[PDB]
Amino acid sequence: KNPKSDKFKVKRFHHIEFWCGDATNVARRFSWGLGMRFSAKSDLSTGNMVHASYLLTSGDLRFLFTAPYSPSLSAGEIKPTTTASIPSFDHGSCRSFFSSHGLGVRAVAIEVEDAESAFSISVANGAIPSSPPIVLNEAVTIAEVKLYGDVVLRYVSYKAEFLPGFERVEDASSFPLDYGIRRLDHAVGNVPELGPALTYVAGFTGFHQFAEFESGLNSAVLASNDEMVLLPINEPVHGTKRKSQIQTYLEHNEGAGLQHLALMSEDIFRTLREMRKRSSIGGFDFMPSPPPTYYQNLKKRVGDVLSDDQIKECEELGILVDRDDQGTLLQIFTKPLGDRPTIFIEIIQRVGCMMYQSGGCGGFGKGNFSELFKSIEEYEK
Amino acid sequence: KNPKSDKFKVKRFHHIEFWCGDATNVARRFSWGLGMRFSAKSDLSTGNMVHASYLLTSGDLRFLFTAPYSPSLSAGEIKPTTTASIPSFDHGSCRSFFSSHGLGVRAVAIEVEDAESAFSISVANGAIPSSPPIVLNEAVTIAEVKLYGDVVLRYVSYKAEFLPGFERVEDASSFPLDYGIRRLDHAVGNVPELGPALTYVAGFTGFHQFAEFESGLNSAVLASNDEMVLLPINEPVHGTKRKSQIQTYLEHNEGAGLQHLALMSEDIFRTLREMRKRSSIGGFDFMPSPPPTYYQNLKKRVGDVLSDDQIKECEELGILVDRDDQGTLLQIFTKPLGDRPTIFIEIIQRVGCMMYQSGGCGGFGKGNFSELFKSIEEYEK
Ligand SMILES: Cc1c(C(=O)C2=C(O)CCCC2=O)ccc2c1c(=O)n(CC(=O)NCCOc1ccc3ccc4cccc5ccc1c3c45)c(=O)n2C
Ligand SMILES: Cc1c(C(=O)C2=C(O)CCCC2=O)ccc2c1c(=O)n(CC(=O)NCCOc1ccc3ccc4cccc5ccc1c3c45)c(=O)n2C
Ligand SMILES: [Co+2]
Ligand SMILES: [Co+2]
Repeated sequence: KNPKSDKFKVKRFHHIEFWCGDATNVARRFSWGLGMRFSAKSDLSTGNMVHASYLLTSGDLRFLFTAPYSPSLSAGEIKPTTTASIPSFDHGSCRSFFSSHGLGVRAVAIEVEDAESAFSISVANGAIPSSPPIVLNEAVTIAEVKLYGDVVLRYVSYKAEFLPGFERVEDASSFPLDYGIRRLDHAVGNVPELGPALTYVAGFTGFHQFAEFESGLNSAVLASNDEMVLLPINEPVHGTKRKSQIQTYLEHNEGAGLQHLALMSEDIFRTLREMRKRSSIGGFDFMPSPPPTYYQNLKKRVGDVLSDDQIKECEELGILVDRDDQGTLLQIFTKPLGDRPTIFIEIIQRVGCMMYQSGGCGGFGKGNFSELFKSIEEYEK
Repeated sequence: KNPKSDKFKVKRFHHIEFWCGDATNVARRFSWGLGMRFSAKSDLSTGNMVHASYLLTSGDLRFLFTAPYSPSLSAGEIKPTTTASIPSFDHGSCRSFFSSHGLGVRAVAIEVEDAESAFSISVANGAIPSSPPIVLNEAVTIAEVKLYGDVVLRYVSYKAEFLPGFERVEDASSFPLDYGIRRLDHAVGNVPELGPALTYVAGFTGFHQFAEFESGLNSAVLASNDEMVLLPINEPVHGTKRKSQIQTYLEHNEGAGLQHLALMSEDIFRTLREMRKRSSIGGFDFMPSPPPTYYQNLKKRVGDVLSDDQIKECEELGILVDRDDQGTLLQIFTKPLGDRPTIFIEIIQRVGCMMYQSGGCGGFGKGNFSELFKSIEEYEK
């Protein structure tokens, strides 16, 4: 059931912004590890005396990395005279965020029809305002409300090229890396209490609960009208034999925040071949692979969707498989992206639900918690 | 002239420590960009609840990257019960350093015969103490005094494997990258006033002024007895037509600090081939290459040291060449390592002064300021 109750017109995920200590080093690491091209910049070389911001792209996926300069460079500016390209940026907020949480996502940005109306409707329906609508070069409007923790939901709307004041990157510095990643599928938050978090976000967005089918968590998914903006939220389950990874997250993150980004690949086999080649030479590491019993058990579960060879290809790459009533999910998880056991990445590809493919086809892999446990037991033997 | 006036026995450069916001991302970027292997770690997985520290090595070059965890993880510890492997580490100091200066060098570490005596003699001779001698696992002693700005000179001495509490890295995560870099040749600081900085450091070390032969700077080099520890220091020259890069550094760094690290390569041609291949795929960028007139002028200057082909190889890679009365220097400079126009790297190789090669053979390339200017004028034509 989908009541299509969005209180304003939402289009697609637009970008994800990381708040960093040094944007250059994080952006270069991510570019190589994920196969994303340097696409745009806003920094001292573009006249921005406030923050350094570098944009990476792969298909429609946009990752923005931002760090503050010394406040002394902009000490004579006021908001009316700012050289910042992102007017919501604040030195103190950024330093406080990073000192509290370490490297992580500050903004989950969605494109909307009218960012001013989305902001107004959101706040009228309980959203805590974070940054008011600001019109950039009479061309783009940006506004921000609190999502959870210190993560904001950023609304962006365009009259008619990322943001004004950003410059396209010199193609000598823009190597055309591409490992197959194409868009953000979903963005997942960890909170201490799922109920109040769901009520708050669904309250100001009108997003509905997305249909699904002790492992340490309870979760639910909020979805826009066409179910292409997907925002799962997790809470810990306390008292388990194995400590909840959600609780570990909350401890090391100093509270609620974004847990993982799920990145859709148009060819998850190529993406994982390319990412795994680079794990130990600057890229990203992956979770330990499931035992071979897991891949023998795949024949009975998805043998009508994947051939034996395609199943063997999943086994070589450590890919997990889950199934809905409508489709099939291929997924895999990285180790944490930075020092703290907090944020990580998921690579996914979805099979089925052709109408275009409907959002969320095959679910989110919750069936893989039980399958992994069974598989671990069976391999013990 | 070398009076050999060291007030304590100094051996060689031991390591360089960067203070980071996220050590993982900086270390992975540097590993790929410079061809350094992940060699050791001290972090949550080794029981360190205080800081994440990752060691990269290439030959005898040791780069350490350290970032603080949430203080909450160690809030019950005191110094007698600390799980930090580097007892001088302090959360507040590290966050303050990084917020003030951005990514940069906190510690220039030299190995000495006895770190406790070096500390005591240094402080008796004017050094400002930063961290007192602490004996680690009855095996290593570490002590720190102020060098310039918020950079410390760290003394390390060994009774008889980096530091106790560090663990060797799993060789699955330890890819054997190597682009030819072999050791730290020199480490250069920028200060507002050269005179007082020289008097202070030479005062507590006994290091002597190393012999040499308007560009925006005055410089001098302090050297240990065998001239293998080399510490140049720069001050700006004000009022020049082109603003001093030293003054720009001081402004963007919020004061004095480490300007560049010069890394000796055993094969600078291979090192630059490998580094330039990776510049736009996560590595380091290099300064703009000098015009071809510079390389035509090399025949008259070093045609007795480099063949035409070896000169052409310098031209393909953008390598600079300078000459002393004793030897020849091949050098090249990276663009800044992070967001701010502050710290950068120099790659060097020295030719001549065979006895082993004496320290500082061929100088530091000061002749290349004038040669570059002449070369730029000639290419204008
Ligand atoms: C995240 C996820 C999903 C998922 O998408 C999802 C949604 O979209 C919405 C619905 C709810 C939900 O779940 C589905 C299936 C998953 C997983 C998943 O995450 N996982 C495994 C894991 O645990 N991944 C994170 C691992 O965390 C850590 C990794 C590495 C470390 C290394 C050293 C460490 C040292 C000290 C403490 C540490 C704590 C946590 C550490 C860690 C520590 C899995 O198996 N399935 C099968
Ligand atoms: C450093 C050095 C040595 C050297 O070893 C040395 C010693 O060992 C001890 C004795 C004193 C000394 O000198 C020798 C020769 C050098 C150089 C050297 O450094 N150079 C060129 C340059 O300038 N390298 C740093 C470039 O800084 C910047 C690079 C890139 C940017 C990009 C964007 C920017 C935007 C805005 C502001 C910026 C400010 C500064 C920016 C910058 C800015 C050179 O040519 N020779 C020839
Ligand atoms: Co997911
Ligand atoms: Co130098």
